[PDB]
Amino acid sequence: IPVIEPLFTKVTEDIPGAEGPVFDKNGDFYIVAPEVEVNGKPAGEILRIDLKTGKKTVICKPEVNGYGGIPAGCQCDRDANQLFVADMRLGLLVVQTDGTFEEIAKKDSEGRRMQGCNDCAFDYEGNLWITAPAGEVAPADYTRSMQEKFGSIYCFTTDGQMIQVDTAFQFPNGIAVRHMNDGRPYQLIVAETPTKKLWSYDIKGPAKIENKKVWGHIPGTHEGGADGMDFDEDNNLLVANWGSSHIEVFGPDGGQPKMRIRCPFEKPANLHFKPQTKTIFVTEHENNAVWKFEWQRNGKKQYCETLKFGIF
Ligand SMILES: [Ca+2]
Ligand SMILES: [Ca+2]
Repeated sequence: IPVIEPLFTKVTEDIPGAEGPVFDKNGDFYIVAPEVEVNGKPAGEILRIDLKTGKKTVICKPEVNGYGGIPAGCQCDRDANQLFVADMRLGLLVVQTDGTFEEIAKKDSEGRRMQGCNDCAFDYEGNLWITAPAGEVAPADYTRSMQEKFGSIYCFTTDGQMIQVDTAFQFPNGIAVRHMNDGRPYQLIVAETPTKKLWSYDIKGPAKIENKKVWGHIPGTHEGGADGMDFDEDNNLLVANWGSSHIEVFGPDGGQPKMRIRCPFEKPANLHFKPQTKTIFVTEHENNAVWKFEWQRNGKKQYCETLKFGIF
């Protein structure tokens, strides 16, 4: 498998468990610090990063009734400049740029207790696909599916329903949606970290997924595996292989990576393209920092880059 070694440029440093890199509608950059804790208790943070200086600004430090959050993944909204944040302790959160936030759900559409989330991905229809590797949200005791298969997948629909679409995963992590050239969502990719697998489903409609399949295989026997992911404009899936020192590049049909990207660190966690560019921002847990490098082409437009009233 061909490996490239692009130049990685330092963006910012010292962010415990640096995760969920994301750009909002105004081009501002955000990162979440899930592993920040106070007195042994979760006290996760959501930060804005000044790309010109690397200076960090904590805009939100979510907590619900004394229970601190563990924000781990983000997606920017289209109709409003707000962030949808997967929180390992609080479920799904909607965070405004002013730092205020709201907890989306304590229970799912079936009345079942909500599970802590890790990452999410908006499809072009506005539906949010979320991975939930943690156990029940606070106030319940914190648990995570690294050893046992109790990780679930959710779809937070346009009509405000939090629907569980699948369960029994051993730490569902990264997640992405593949669209047809005309914009129709048709495939969901879900990373299952410890098992070194990438799972796929056919998206038949909002919160409707069928034909679960082992779509891709993540290299290595190291502890870790597929973490964050995103598609480039040609629908190549770039996957952060935590603990392998590489970002795997899968072709449209999956299977084995068709290319690997060597990182100057052992633990790449998550990534995100800068709108209209080939620039990919990467967070890593060896140094707990954020970097950037140039990929071969532009990223696939995120939902926040599309237009609700666009003609084409
Ligand atoms: Ca993750
Ligand atoms: Ca991303």
